Amino acid sequence: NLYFQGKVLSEGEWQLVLHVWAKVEADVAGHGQDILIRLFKSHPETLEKFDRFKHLKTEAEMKASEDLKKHGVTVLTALGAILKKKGHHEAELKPLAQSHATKHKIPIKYLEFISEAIIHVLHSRHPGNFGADAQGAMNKALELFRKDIAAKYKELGYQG
Repeated sequence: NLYFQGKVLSEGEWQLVLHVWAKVEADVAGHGQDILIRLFKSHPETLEKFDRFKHLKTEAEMKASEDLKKHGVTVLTALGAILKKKGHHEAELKPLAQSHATKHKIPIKYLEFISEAIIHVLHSRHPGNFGADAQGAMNKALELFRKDIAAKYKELGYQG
């Protein structure tokens, strides 16, 4: 109801992003599993950033890992928080960039990898709310996020 002006994307575009995301969060453990599994299959190097379960090899192993399922929820709910700010996310990205550029060393290229994964799983599970316009909107939102976190990376001297 009560209007809340976002940035970069149009109100239209934000609404498309948020409507899909509501479907994601309605089954957040299931989507996070699909998305991380896709990420690890497509780009195995990323698996190393998770010490707690880099010993996983098969999909079946991935599906049974309660640590991987927990991290799927962490990443999706953090990203949902970010998207719901509709671009107003400087305070959210500060701590995220802090831990990611320092304690973890996650390069920008890897956020691109997970962006592709997110778009692939949403396209596959959501024909109703992830038509071409919703996917164009979601791509703009993730690009905005990656551009902004990269800038925070530069502020921290991290090559990125």
